[PDB]
Amino acid sequence: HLEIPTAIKPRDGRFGSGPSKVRLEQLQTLTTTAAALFGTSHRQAPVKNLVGRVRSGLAELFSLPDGYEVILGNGGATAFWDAAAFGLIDKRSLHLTYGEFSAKFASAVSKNPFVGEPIIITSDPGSAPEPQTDPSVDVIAWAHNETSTGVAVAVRRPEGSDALVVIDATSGAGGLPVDIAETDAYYFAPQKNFASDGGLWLAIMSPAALSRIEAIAATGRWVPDFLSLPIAVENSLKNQTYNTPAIATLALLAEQIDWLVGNGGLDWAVKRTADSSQRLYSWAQERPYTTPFVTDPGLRSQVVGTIDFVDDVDAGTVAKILRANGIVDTEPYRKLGRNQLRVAMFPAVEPDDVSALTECVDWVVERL
Amino acid sequence: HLEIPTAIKPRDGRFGSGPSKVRLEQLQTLTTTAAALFGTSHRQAPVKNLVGRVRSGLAELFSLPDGYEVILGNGGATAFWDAAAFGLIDKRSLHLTYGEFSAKFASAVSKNPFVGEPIIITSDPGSAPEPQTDPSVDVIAWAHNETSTGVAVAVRRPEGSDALVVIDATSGAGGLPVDIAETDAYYFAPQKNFASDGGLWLAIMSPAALSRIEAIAATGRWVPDFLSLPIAVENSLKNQTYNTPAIATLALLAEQIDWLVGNGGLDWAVKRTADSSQRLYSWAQERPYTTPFVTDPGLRSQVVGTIDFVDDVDAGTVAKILRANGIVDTEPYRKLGRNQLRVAMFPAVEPDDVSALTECVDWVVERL
Ligand SMILES: Cc1ncc(COP(=O)(O)O)c(C=O)c1O
Ligand SMILES: Cc1ncc(COP(=O)(O)O)c(C=O)c1O
Repeated sequence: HLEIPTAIKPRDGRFGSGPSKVRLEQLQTLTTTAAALFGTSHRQAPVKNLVGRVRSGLAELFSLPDGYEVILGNGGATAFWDAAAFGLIDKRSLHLTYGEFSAKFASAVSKNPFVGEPIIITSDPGSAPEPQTDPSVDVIAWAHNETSTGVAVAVRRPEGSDALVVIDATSGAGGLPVDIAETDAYYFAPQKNFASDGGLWLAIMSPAALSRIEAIAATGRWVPDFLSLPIAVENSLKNQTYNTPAIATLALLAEQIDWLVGNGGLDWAVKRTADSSQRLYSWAQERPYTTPFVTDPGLRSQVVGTIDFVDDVDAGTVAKILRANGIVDTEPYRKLGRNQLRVAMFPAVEPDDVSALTECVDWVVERL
Repeated sequence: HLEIPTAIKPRDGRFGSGPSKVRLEQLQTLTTTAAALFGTSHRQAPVKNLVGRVRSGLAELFSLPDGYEVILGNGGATAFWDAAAFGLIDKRSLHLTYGEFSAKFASAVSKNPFVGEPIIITSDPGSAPEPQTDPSVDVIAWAHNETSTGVAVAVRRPEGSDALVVIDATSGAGGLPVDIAETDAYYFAPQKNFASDGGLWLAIMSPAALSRIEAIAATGRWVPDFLSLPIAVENSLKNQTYNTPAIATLALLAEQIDWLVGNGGLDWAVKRTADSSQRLYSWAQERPYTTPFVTDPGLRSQVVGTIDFVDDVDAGTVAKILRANGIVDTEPYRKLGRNQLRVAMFPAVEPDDVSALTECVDWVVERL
């Protein structure tokens, strides 16, 4: 057992990529300012107003253009994938795949017997293909941030895609820049940049997406009610979800949105994650035992940093020692199979704590 | 405005039937003994051990027979209906319907194109048909407690059913008696007797149900991954869910389970809800402007009490005045259309508060 000196440790040891650091004062709202909301009806004003705070707050944070709406429903982003397969894809989609999450949505669409066989454009993990389109598709899909690899991809409507742009922003939303007008469905869950819990999905949708949802419904295509985007939309527009949402999840999410907006909005959040990730990547470049997994700097995520270790330094051992010292969730994505650490740098994470983390890793490695 | 005197008011004004009263000392564990779990990985030991506590606690509380397992996944009970339609029903089901929730499961199954047309046995709201079977079905389904009507139904395996017994216990589980051996899937969500949040479903499953899930999967039947019972089972057995669960929901749930077990278990909870409900129904009988909606006393739920009001006393006005005085969520189920109050009496609700509620109703009614 190596005991890392307290003086060099981060103030908060949570570097997980979802769930992720929930701020002390943010968690504290659950027993204070939100306490009276708990255990009260999602069909009555107090909880509906909370949903309204979330919707209005996200609309401000993301500078929603006219006609865009915040849609929400239980289940988390994984549920949204199945909902989108039923409800947003008409005939066929094109997917970019370059890691666990981008691949899994494509796979979900491939198996779903209500839509066509998707075009899948792949790259190796640590890279990404360019956003692109095809004449045969009506949805083009990729991930803003591939949480498994630490790759961030530009969110721009490809030339000649006059198709809905459907973006998995689960780990990107709230920490990376975005022009929402380039998107038609920009979806996420609360447990990354929003510093809340899983079990709810949120989707910012364009008028084109909303009209598409309505059109697909009018074909008679079956969808299980729980995965129904039509039903989610009708409820969301009246500050509700189809079935009962978690009040804690909404409360923590509202507090984080308010904090982000109060600190200067998405531009502040992006500067923050830039500060943090600059510290991580500069350190990884400086040390001879580390290197960023992502070789193209233009793809290096500000919010999830994947740092490979050379052969003779065992990152698994480093992660274990960190964990035993209260510095947690630096293990790489469980399926990736590399000698690597993965470090989250969502806005709740203090840039100084990322600096501290790197000093802790140096201290450990010197003593292996 | 009528200002109800403080001296006659309940200590806690939450009488909603889901979400429902969350005890303060329970909520306070989020900021103390559970605080370090927030924002940490559901694929690492601390949160897995929390899931383990929920599963083992439920196994104790419900006296699970050998081979029964606690299965869980995101989405709430409404998600479970769709998962069950895909994953538990082989060819055909029989449903009893007698209110919103029992009817909604039947409707979900009717529309699902992967199974046959269900047999539906109906009664008027306020009543229920008898648990029963049919030679052409392989699942028999009803609700332990129909939250929309205040009707509780026996949970017994019908004679000749030698079919899976699939019971919607969303508002019954934890507050009504049950012999789990009479069931094959006894499912619920945390926001009623368990005094936690929505967005998670739990299902106690028999060996027969688990083998059925496996057999259906082995046919190659497609299911969206989010609604996959095979996947939920695989994860549940290793203290996980398919996708990211809410730590607050699990933490509040675990605390409530521990509280129930520590007080004497299900037997204690049932004595408590009997005490509360006796106060409500006896009051309703005593007053000339009230009567229990459910005329058969054997169907009168111990946990959700529906009290009709005579024409000349406007229960809507009563509910509004109660609400304005902090006594909330006594409105009847939004779709039922009756001059009625609906009062929840789950174990977190103190019996003396139900008595206080009745005194508050009398005080208001005398001044209308
Ligand atoms: C990019 C991405 N997409 C989808 C998911 C699935 O999220 P959830 O667990 O909320 O379903 C995740 C994992 O959290 C993710 O990082
Ligand atoms: C008996 C019953 N079944 C199903 C549901 C659906 O529950 P959820 O909102 O968790 O999907 C409810 C409503 O909460 C209910 O009372």
